[PDB]
Order: sequence, then C-alpha cells, then structure tokens
Amino acid sequence: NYLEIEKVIGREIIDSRGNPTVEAEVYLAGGVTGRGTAPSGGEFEALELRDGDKGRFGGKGVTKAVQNINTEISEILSGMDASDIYAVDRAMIDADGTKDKSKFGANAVLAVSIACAKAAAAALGVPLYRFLGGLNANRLPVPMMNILNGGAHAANTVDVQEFMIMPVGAESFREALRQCTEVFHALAGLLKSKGLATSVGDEGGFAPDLASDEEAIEYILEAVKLAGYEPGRDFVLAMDAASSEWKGEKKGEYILPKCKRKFASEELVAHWKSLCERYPIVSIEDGLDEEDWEGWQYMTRELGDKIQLVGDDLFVTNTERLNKGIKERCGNSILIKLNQIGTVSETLEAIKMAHKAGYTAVVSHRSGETEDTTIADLAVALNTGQIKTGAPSRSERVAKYNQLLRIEEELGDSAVYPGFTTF
Amino acid sequence: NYLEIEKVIGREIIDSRGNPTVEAEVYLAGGVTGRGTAPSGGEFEALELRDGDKGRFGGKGVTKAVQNINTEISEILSGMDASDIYAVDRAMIDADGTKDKSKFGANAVLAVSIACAKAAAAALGVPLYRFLGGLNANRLPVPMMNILNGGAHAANTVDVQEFMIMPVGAESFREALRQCTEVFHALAGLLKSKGLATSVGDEGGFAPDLASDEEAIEYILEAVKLAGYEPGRDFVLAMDAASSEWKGEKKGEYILPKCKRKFASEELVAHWKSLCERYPIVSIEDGLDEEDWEGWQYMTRELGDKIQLVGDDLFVTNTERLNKGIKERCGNSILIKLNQIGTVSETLEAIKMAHKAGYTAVVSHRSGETEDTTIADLAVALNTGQIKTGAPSRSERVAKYNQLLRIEEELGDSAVYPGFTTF
Amino acid sequence: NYLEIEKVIGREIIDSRGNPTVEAEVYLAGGVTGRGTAPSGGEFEALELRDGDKGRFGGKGVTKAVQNINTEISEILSGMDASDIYAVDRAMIDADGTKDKSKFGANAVLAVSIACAKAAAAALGVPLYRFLGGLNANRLPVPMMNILNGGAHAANTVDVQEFMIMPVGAESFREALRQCTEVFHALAGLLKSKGLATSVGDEGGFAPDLASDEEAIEYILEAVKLAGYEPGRDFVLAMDAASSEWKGEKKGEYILPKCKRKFASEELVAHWKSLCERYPIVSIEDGLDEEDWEGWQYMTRELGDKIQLVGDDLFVTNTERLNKGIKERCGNSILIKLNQIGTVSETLEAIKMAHKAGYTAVVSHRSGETEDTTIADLAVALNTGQIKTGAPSRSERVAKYNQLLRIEEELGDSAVYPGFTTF
Amino acid sequence: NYLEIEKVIGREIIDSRGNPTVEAEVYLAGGVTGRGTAPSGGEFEALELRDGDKGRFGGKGVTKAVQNINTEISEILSGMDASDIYAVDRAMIDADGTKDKSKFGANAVLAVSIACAKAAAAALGVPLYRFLGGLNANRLPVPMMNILNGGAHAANTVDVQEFMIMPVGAESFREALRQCTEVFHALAGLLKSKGLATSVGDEGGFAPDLASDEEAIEYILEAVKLAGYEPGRDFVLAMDAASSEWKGEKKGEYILPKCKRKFASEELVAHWKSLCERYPIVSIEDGLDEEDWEGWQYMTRELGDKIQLVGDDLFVTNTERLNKGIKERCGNSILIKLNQIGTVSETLEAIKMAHKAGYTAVVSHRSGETEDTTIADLAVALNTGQIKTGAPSRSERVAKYNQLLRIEEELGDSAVYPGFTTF
Ligand SMILES: [Mg+2]
Ligand SMILES: [Mg+2]
Ligand SMILES: [Mg+2]
Ligand SMILES: [Mg+2]
Repeated sequence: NYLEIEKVIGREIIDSRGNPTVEAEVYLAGGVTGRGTAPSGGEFEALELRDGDKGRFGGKGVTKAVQNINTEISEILSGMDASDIYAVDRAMIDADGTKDKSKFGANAVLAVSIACAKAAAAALGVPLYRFLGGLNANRLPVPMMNILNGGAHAANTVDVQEFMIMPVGAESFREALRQCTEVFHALAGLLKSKGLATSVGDEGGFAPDLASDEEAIEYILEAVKLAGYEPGRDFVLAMDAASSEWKGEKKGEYILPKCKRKFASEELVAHWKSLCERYPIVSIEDGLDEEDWEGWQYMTRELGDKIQLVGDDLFVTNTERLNKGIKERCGNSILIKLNQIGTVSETLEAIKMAHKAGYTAVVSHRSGETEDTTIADLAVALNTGQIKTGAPSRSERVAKYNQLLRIEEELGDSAVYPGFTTF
Repeated sequence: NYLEIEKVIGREIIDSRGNPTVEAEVYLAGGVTGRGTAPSGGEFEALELRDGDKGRFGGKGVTKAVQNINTEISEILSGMDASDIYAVDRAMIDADGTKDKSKFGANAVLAVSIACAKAAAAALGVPLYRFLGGLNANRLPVPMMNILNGGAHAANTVDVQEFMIMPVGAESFREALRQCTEVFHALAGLLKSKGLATSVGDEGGFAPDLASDEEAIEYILEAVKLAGYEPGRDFVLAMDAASSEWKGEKKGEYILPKCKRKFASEELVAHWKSLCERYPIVSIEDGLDEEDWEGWQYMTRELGDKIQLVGDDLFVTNTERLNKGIKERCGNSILIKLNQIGTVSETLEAIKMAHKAGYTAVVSHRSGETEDTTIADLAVALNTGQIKTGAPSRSERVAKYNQLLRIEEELGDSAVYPGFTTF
Repeated sequence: NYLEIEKVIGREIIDSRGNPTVEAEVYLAGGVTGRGTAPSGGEFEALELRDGDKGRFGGKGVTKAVQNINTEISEILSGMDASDIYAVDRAMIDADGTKDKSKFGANAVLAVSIACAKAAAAALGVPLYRFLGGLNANRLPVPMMNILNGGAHAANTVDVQEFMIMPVGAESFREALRQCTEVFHALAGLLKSKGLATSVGDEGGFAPDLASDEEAIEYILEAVKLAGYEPGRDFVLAMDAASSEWKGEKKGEYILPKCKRKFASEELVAHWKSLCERYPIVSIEDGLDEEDWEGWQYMTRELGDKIQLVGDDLFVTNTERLNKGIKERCGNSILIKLNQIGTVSETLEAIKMAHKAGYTAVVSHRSGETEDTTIADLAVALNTGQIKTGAPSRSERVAKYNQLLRIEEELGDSAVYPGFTTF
Repeated sequence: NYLEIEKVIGREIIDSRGNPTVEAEVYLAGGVTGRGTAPSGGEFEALELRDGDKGRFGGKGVTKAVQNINTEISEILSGMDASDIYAVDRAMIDADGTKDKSKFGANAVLAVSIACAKAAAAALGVPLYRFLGGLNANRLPVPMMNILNGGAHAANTVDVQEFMIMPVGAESFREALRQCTEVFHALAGLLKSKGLATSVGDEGGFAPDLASDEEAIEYILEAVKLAGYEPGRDFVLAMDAASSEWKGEKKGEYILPKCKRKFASEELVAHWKSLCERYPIVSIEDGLDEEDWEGWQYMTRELGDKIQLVGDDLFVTNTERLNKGIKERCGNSILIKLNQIGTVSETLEAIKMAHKAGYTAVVSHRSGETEDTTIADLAVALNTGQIKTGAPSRSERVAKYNQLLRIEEELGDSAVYPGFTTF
C-alpha cells in the first residue's frame, strides 16, 4: 500500500548531447518517489518515440512519449505494487500492444520501468542494487573505459570505433577508477606533447588524428606506462570494431572505410588474432558483421577460448538473437543496452539468459546519456563483473563511476572486485 | 530533533574532468539525508585542499579533505539544527580558523554546507530553492551558454575565452533551453560544413580552429540564423575576455597572447565598444585586468550604461573586493562561484551585497563540475535572473538545465522568465 | 495531504481605531490553522468591501467581506496546497473577476492570503519570514518611528504629516528599538515641561501644538539630545510631507493648508534641499504631488543622490505606477502597503520590482492596524531594511517591534542590522 | 511525557506605553509552546523586578527578571507537568523565598505562569478558557470601557479618574462591542464639534478639557444618545473615583486636588449617592480611601444594595485584604489584577474567594498592556461576567475584545451574555 503507485509523470529533459529524452517520476501512496530516464543511441530493437516536429529540436522532441506517460501509462499503472516490476513492465508491454514498444515509445516505457524500481527500492529502504539483486549482489564491475576514439565519426584515420582500457589488476573498484583516471590524463599529456587535440567526443574520450588502429593501441599502451602501470598485469585492452560499418561487396567481405584494407571474413579473424598476439587485447566487440553468423561461428572457434567476443550489433539486446548466437556458438559475451529492450525486467531476463549460457554480460551506456546512474546499480545487482560506460570525463559517464564508488563503500567487506578473473 | 544532524561523512568522487573532488553526505536524526559536492576550477579566494601525493591522481587526491569531514567537521556539527545553515557554516568557519578555509579545505566546507541545506530542505519537505529563497523565489535565470571557446587552452587564434549565447527572446526557460540546443546543433553543423572540429572542451562547447574573436562571433551569429532565430530579438551574446591573462609590461597595458595586439586600458575599452556597436554583445566578463581598478572605473563610465560588465577575477566572489568595486564604481555585475567563497550562507551574503548595489549576480559553474545541480536552485532561490553553466552538452552542464526545467514546472503560473529585462 | 486547505472562515474584528476589519482563519487537513487580518486607511488601489449599513458601526461593517470568505472563497480554496500562495492568490483574484478586488473585497482577499501563508508556515514548522524569504532572510529593518505628528488630522500648526526618527547608529534591532523608546520618552518629558499635550494619535505619536515643521524638527532633535544621543551618528529623521494634501490652484503649484505658504514644484524642492542641509533628514515621503510627475522627475535629479524620496501616494503600491516611476526616474523608494495591492504574492512582486530597479521598499502599517504582525516578517523576509510602523507606543504598533525582537533573537548571529547602510 | 516542561525562556519586550516588560515562552516535551507576558501599572502587592540601570530604558529594563526565567525558573520547572499550574506556581513561589515575589520578580513569575497555562492548553488541544474553567466556562463578560479620563495625569478639571460605559442591554458580546465602538465614535464627533481634543490616553480613551465630573458624565450620556442609545436600557456608567489620590488632612477626610472641594468620609458617600440618583451610574471603584475601612463599611451599608462598589486599591488583589473587606462588610466587588498577585493559580483563588462571598470579580488590565489577551480568557474561564480593559481603541485593549469575539463564536449556542443581570 505504501508501495502502491498513485501517479506517473513524464517530462522532456535534455541528454548529454543536447538532444531531448524522456524522464519519468513515479509517485507512491507513501509519498516516496522514483525517477528514471531513457538514454538514446534499428529493426530488432525497441523503438524510442520521437516527435518529428521539424520546428522543435530538429524533430527530436519527445513530447508525445511524455504525453503517453502522463495519460495512458499513469492510468494503467495506478493502483499497482511498484515492487512488482515484472507486473508493471508487463502492463506497459500489453497496453502498448506492439513488439517494439512503438506505441508508447521504448523511451517512455524504460523511463517508467526504472522510475518504478527506484520508487520501490526507496519505499523499501534499500539501495537499488539490493532491490534488483538482493543480498547476492556484491560484485563491482571491471570497467572498460573508451579513452581513444576512431571509426565513423572521428577526425582521424583510425577505423576501429572504441579503444578501451580495463584495470584488471586493481583490488578494489576505487583503485581501478583512480588508475583509469591516471592513464587518462597521461594519454592527454602525451597527445598534447605531440601537438594532437585533447578535446573529447560523446563518451568523454579523445579522437586525435592518429594513423591507424595500431598507432592508437600504442598511444594507449604508452599512456599506461607513463601513468606508472604495466600492460598485461595492470591494464588490458578491449576494442569495439563495430565492423557492421565495414560492409564489403558481399557477405563475408569487409572493407575498412579509412584504411581501405579489404578482408575476407576469415582474414579479418586472422587479423584480430595477430592483433591479440601482438598486444594485450582481451576483448573485441563486433569483430564481424551483425549478420556474418557463419563468420562469428568461425571466429568464436578460432578466438573464443582466449578472447572475449562481445556481440553488440550482433544481438541488440534481443533474446531471440541472443538465443540464436548461443545455439550456433557465436560470441561469448553480450553488450547489454537497457533501452534496446525497453524494460528493467526484460533486461534481467536477457542477462539471465547470457549468464545461463556462460556468456558475460557487459552492461552498457549509450552515446546519449543522462545524470541517471541506473546501469551502475544494475551491473552490481546481477554481478555482471563488467561495465562499459565511457572515459572518466563528462559527468554522464563519471556519474556511473561515482555511483559505483558509493556502492562499493556501502558493501563494506562484502564487496568483490574480480579483476582479471571476471572474463 | 528531526532536523538534528547525527553524522556527516565525505567521499572522494571524480569530477567532470576526471579529477577527484569532495562529496559530503549529511544524516539527520529523522533519517533524512542530504548530499553536496564541491566543484573545482588564486590568493583572495578560499583554498581547496589537495593531497599533493604524486602517487595518487597526480597529486590531486582529496582524501585529506574527506578525513576532515569524517572526523573534525562531523563532530563539530553533530547535534546542530541542519536548517540553521548560517550557524552550521559559522561553526565550520570558526573551527577552521583560517582566512581561506585552508584547515578543512574550502572543498570540504562547501560540500558539507550544501549537503546540510539539501538535508534540511528534504527534512522540511520543500525543494531546495524554496528552502533558500522561500515563497519569494520564482525567477528562472537567462542562461549564458558557452558554445565556442577561445583563449588559454584552445586550439585556435581566438583570444577571448568564452563566447556565449543568451536566449533573451524566449518567454519560458523551457523554450529558451530548446532554442539554445537548436543553435548548438546548427553551429555544430556549420563547423562540420567548414571542415572544423566538433569535439568539445571542458564546458561542452566547440574549440574549432578559428582566426579571430570576430570570426567566432560571426559563426555563432550564423548559427543563430541557421537555427531560425534573429540576433538581437532572440539571441544576444556574452563574452568572457578573461583579460587578466593578457598582462602587459606595465599595469594598464595589455597584450593579447595570440593576436599580439597591444592595448592601453582606455584603448582596450574602446575596442570592446566597437565590438558592441558591431555585434549584439550585451555582457563582457573581465573586460580588464583583475587589478586595473582605474581602467575598470573608466570602462564602467564608458560602457556600464549599455553593456553588462561582469567581474569574475575582479571579485573572486569576495565581498571585500565586491564592496571595493561598488565603492569605486567598478563593474555592474558579479560572477558568483560558490566554491570561491566556500559556504552557502556566505554566497547568499555576496549575492545580497551585489543586489543591494544594483549589480546583477551571475551564478556560475566551474570547469570541473559534477552531477550536482545546486547552482540551478541557487539561481532561482535568489532570483538572480542569470546563470552561467555551460554549453548544452555534457551532463555536468545539462543536469543544471534539467533541474531548472523541473523547477519551472514546479512553480507553475508563478514562474517568471525575465528574458531581455533581466539585465 | 497536510498542506491541503480544508476550510477558510472569516470574522469581523475591531482595529486599533475602533472600526471593523476582516480576520481570516485558514484550516489545513493536518490540523494546523493560520490567522490573518486586513489593516485599513482610492482609485489605483485594491478596494476594501464595507457594508454601508448606517445601523451598524456607522456604515463600516465588514459582514459582506466576511461572508465572501465563508462561502465563495472557502469553496474555491478548499483542496488547494496552502504553500502555493501564488496559486491561492490567483484563484481568489480570478474568481473575484475585478481589477481591484472590489467583488470579494480587498480586505477579504488579503486576510485569507495572509492566513494561508501563516498556515503553510506553521504546517512546515518554520517562521513566517523563513517561509516567505527562506534562508536568505536575515536583515532586520531600520524603523522610522513617527513620534511627532502634523498634517490634516493634527491639531497644531504643523503641515508636514509625519516626523520620524531612524536609529541608524545602533548595532542590533534590539539596541535600535531601545534607543527609540528612550528618545520617545524624552520628547514626552520635553512636551510636558513646555505645557504641551502628550496624549497620542492613531500611530502612537504626539501631536503637540507646535508652530511649524522647523519647530517640530527642533523638538525631536532636542528629544534625541536629551535621551543621550547625537543627531547624525545615532539618529536621523525621515518625514512624510503628504504633499498631495497641499494642492495649489493649478498642477505644479502647492499651498501648505495651515502655513498658507505657496510653492512651485521647483520651489518646494529647494525647500526640502535646505531643510536637508540644515537638519539630518535622510528620507522624505511624498515631497511632491501624487501626479506631479515632472516635478518628481526634477526632484529626484536634484535630491535623489543624497536623499531618499519615498513614493507613497505617488505609487499606491501599484506596479504600473511604480514602473512609470522607474521609467521616468521619479523617486528612489516606495512605501509598501499590503492592503493596497491585496495579496501576499502580489506584494512580493511589487517589492521585487522595486529592488530590481534599485528602489528601496519601506514596508508600512496603516492608520487602522490590528494585533497582526505580518509586516514584521514581510520586512525581514525580503530583506527590505526599512519598516514604517508607528511610534513605540500602542500595541498595534509595538507588537511589530516585539516580533522583530523575537525574529532577531531567532536569527542569532545570522541577524544583520544595516543601520545607516540601509539607504 | 508531552506535558513535561523542557525549557522556559524569557525576553525583554516593549509594552503599550513604550516601556520594557517580561515575556516568557514555555517549551513542552511534545514540541508545543506557550507565551505569556506581564502587564505593568505598592506595599501590599507583588513587586515587579526592574533593573534600575539608568543607562537603559531610563532604569526600567527587565533583563534581571529575564535572567531569572532563563536560568533559575527554567531549571526549577524543567521536567514538571505543565498542566499542573498550581504546582508550577508553587515551585516558583517557594524558590523565590519572598512574600512579594521580589527575588525573581512578580513580572517574571507571572509571565511564566501564564506561558505554562497557555502551553498546557495547547498541548491538550483546548482553548485557554476551557483549560482554566472547563466545560463550565461560558459567560462572556460585560465590558466597562474607559472612554473619558480625568484624575491625576489629565489636561482637564475632572477629579474622577476613569469614566466608563457598560453595554448592559445587548444580547451578545458581539452586539455590546459594536454598540460601544459606536458610542466611542459619537463621543469623538461630539468632542470635535466643541473644539475639544480627540487624541487618546493610555487606555484608548479621551482626555479633553472639561470642567467637572458632571460634564464628563453628560458628554458621555450625550454620546450615548447621538449613537442612538438610551441610558438605563442600553448603557449604564461605571467610574473609577480612585479616591486614594484624594488624601485628606487626616484619615476620613478627602480633598479633591482639582475641585479643591473638601469631604468627610460620610459626606463623600452622600455625594456618590446623589450622583447615582442624578445619573445611571451602577458601579463605583474606590469611592473611598484604600484604608478608610470604617468609611467603606459605612458606604457599603449606604449604597451596597443599589450600587456596585469595587475595591481596586482597597484590595490590591490581595486575599488577606479581600478577606478583611469581606469580614468587615466593605465593598461588594473586587478589581482583579493578575500581576498584583503574580500567578495564575493565586489569581483563581482570589476570584473564588470573591465569588464565595458574593462579591463580583472585575478582571482588569493595567495601564501598561501588551498584545497578550490572557485576561479575556480568564474572565470567561471563571464566568466573572465583567471585564475592565479599556476604550475600544489601541490594540493592547482591542485585542482583548477581539479574543472575546472569538470565544463567543467558539461557544456557539452555549454562550451566555448576562448584560444587566451581571451585577
Ligand atoms: Mg558497439
Ligand atoms: Mg571567467
Ligand atoms: Mg503617507
Ligand atoms: Mg483604579
């Protein structure tokens, strides 16, 4: 009854890129409130609902989605138990009636899903990660921090999209964060000393004019050494190839847009293997196309036992696609994007599926984020052991790391930081 | 009883630039908590306390400030009424006993001061702006958004540090903020069209390689038009010359470090005058040096009637320097930085001193900010009518804008957005 | 729930002069009540509703206003949040339908408005001044006490209406009030020694049979001296000339009704100038006619820099009139009378308008006062720094001074008494 | 326990004549507070404690008394049940040690006493009169209003000190009060037509220059008639002869300082005797000296059966003296002054004694009053049927009338207004 939902409101706020997004606030009978927001980054995912009014926000308004929260969703949810998130989510899914949340907007629906969970957690007097994962929630994730950018929207000749450091050697999340910031500032000073730009992209990382993937890797490795740390022992690398952007002439053929290098599906795999022998890269995301299933199969045989192979575009947090990958032995990890699926409970299910099949779940940010820190709690709640939420600059990134500090603090001696054992 | 402070804790979190800063949490007897943080950006201002340990965060840790909260400050404040913020602040000021808050750290002191205010507001069931400014608080501020950077650490030939748009034609903050994003994205596209860089600096704006202050201005004005808005009627401009960084051979002489142009104060002033006749510039911050008092007095005679002259370095949120300026007719506006003075109540006093004198008070962010949105509430609480808190990108900036949204919603018909009348 | 208005009731009480006025009591769901009253003394002002029945109170009954509260206004406000005084005021204003609150009666509307603020404050567990102005409220006002009377309804040859002392030398309101009482008794002892009447007028001040303004001033200056204080250092004088009572044959001409002395606007101004050079007079209310705008413009030019020129009849607490004053540079202060405008929220706006334009706002009593002490809180709430509320005798006057004592005490060290800096 | 006194504080406030007096606030464990103040006007009464510092308030400060409350009284009453007023008063009396409350100050003691009673009632959720007098309290008093002043401090030739009107014909206190105000304004008008002074003295009444007691009486009777009322039916008269100020050459002789007329004790009685035959005078206070007991005994024989003879100076609210009067059949009424006896309970006992013996008890103000309205509730709480609290002007007087309006309102149909039957 103190957990009974009284009213749900929506509002149009601005995300970290200067575009609108949806925020929801859930009010319970006891006067407790919860607040959630939808981040923003397809055909196999939930579709966020935008206004399309060219006279407002360049067509990116979300007043329609907001109106859906304020009228339909509120009426639907009023009277329900906010702690029963599965039932709340299901009421929204059934009322929406589509397969992709396109009536209400995946952004309206997620924002309310999160807001409720936060309302229930607060009403129960527990942290959100304890609400979501219970006493069994005690793993702090190893972050992969995207500190060097290439790919489609970077001003350089680097084809791979994200270059990430993972502090596998630290023994607390607090230590891992500190070290990451130290490597980050080392990289900045190094870029500066070489006359390169130290301004940042969407996820807080640098996008200097380097020659290639290899040079980017060596800049990062140098940054690591400059900060006083050892590649392999202290830091290893993860990458997001986003090779779905490298479409060649036909399936199984790849052309890097900048390098202009051409790869057979199986030669790309050979490329990844040489990169991984040369350098301490332990994870690669989207190392092949979102539909090169035959390729993924091969790559996972060839590399799966040593390298984490994360499906991002391959899976789009879709459990039918996750299942197909599991069954055909493609990938061994999945990038979890709350908003691609659209509800808290559906996300838990997706993560449960991955974990059951021995896949890791890397909880993920989007390019368009907010002050919201839900994914921090979510990663701990399900002991995912990994998170991808940006360089340690821009507070829509750093806010998640701060939340993980607080959580680690709160867990006391029960807190576990898995380091290299996390893969 | 229920407003009685039971305990104060601190923690080392990370700011928007990847450097440590202080967070405080205040716990009241009634179970309510409040959280505050210190932003980070001299000799006449309160001093932030850093650890200096090169092994941690390159010497920028704040574990000492945190230990000052956890022990000394908590013991001092326990038992005190959290709603009596003036008294809370005085207890910290007196127990510190320095002029620059260098015993506890101005960052430790500010963090606690904000956390108390937030705890008290929460315990009373009122929003922070109402706690700070009561029923009388209903003016939303006109933002000056720094979307184009020059000066110091910019990769360009522009000497002026910050070029800012102000949405003076809007009739609500919500509309003003929408328009600002629209101009933001139009500028981004303009820069892209001209092959310029659209990654961002600390405050979320672009630092493309532009040739002169004049060119920066025209790009912004072009952007305004592209967005569908008129210079003058919809948007005007504010700049931060930061002209203390233009020291000359003698006092009264200036040398722009990029331009290399030489001015005597009277000439520099005359320079500002031309710019202000050519372009819709309505405010210039630090148009002369932080000790060129005669020039300030002169400039204020020449310009103060038509242009807003903001003392940033001139005053360092210092009420002695402000008073001096007031007494000598220097400036007609002051940039208010919570952390330059170090407590909430002292900041109210600075703002009250300015207002009594007919100076405007521009509530301001620092280059290092966090998820904290206190300045949003502060701006509304004292009806300052102006806020300087960044481009509409990076959530440590945008979170403030989002908070002002929520506040405008909350005020309803009582909300006032002053636009062009705010000056 | 607990701030929700359940019921509003009105009653007919008696003011300090022995005439009826309106009292309101607001009842909230939580069990809390608030009590407010309307004081009383036009065409540009809100209009009080009197009954007109010569059978009762000589036509000055207020049972119609009281019935407006018990029925229409109670029905309208029931269910509303008493802390949203802007919304409450607005509902009343809109239901009334008139531009001057003539339907419900401005006495009815103000009474309820005050009663709600008091109810809200009490429900939130804060002093009225904290509810109105928040933490930012800490300025005790300098009183101008009307201890010697002339003008229309005084039996003496003195044309100037009010002669006031202001304790500018004191360091606390406590000290200030004490000195005021001491000068008050000294003057009485002086009048007694000269065979003059020491009975009191409406506002607690003496109306002894003196020859002229100049003599009145010299007696007060003598009282000051007798009491042990120095004119200038300790006490200065304020006057209300009420020169709208001095209308000449044509506009721009004045004839003092007793004196019979004649003036041109520009002549009357030189008269004030000399009085101010000769004596320590720092403020003059209505030094020119309520419609002699050109003369006010000129007077403000001539005297404005040295003297406070308070518009009372000039502005009638009307924002349109105050704005006209501001645009045409007439006066530099405004006498604020709650009941002339008729609601708490509109009074805040009027004061805000004044402060934004550099005018001071003197919170003021009416000739017909009650035990109510709202103006004491209002003055501290908006840090006006000045209050005009009678001689230190008669409890409808002294009650306010007593409330200021309690307020100062409650502020502890945060209390500011601006003494001479208030101007 | 919620009725337990936690803390008692005192404060120096200002009374209706501009002189300092004591206020007390009592704080109960449950968070409720009560406020009480001592009014101020001898050898047989309790002695108020003044500071005597000639450098403050002309020696009339009460900081010593206030410190007695803040330390000693507070320490003694802490932990006691505030509803047990008799015990609270006893604790204070015993701690004081003196017979006249001279150590703590009758002013400090009474202030606390009243504050507790008020706090207790609030804590119980009952009006003060119900607290004091229970369900049995429902008689509104008949007011005797001093609208014409003579005797000592008066610019006239009237020897009788107070001339009072009593609305005996009214059917409710509301009607009575209204009629009184109307007579008051008629007298003012009448007085003006005769060029006579209409400023007021301490108790809100006029002191014009009239020649004799008979004149005063006729003016009042004239006023009554002008207002539209009949002497006898609607209004009768009461008088405070204050004959103790007429000390003769020896006990039993009287000399009117103004008339210079000489009287033997028994001749004076004959004088009153005629007056009452000539005029509708139903009550005379202190018609003989405060020690002329044989006189009183005689007067009481002569007049007692037709006329109310009130002992003011005769009894000074002292039960020993009241008992003596009762035993020697002197007077048939007593003027009750709280601050003469010094506590609430002792006051109740005085009234109970008078009531026991068939005296009427007239609850009285002092010349130095405050916003406090305690005596209104006291009068109803003990169904005294009569109150003496001033002309209907000056809110230290009118506040009592207003409180009686509220009480009558709160009583609904159970309210009894006795009128003529009250004697
Ligand atoms: Mg990807
Ligand atoms: Mg600056
Ligand atoms: Mg006036
Ligand atoms: Mg007497």
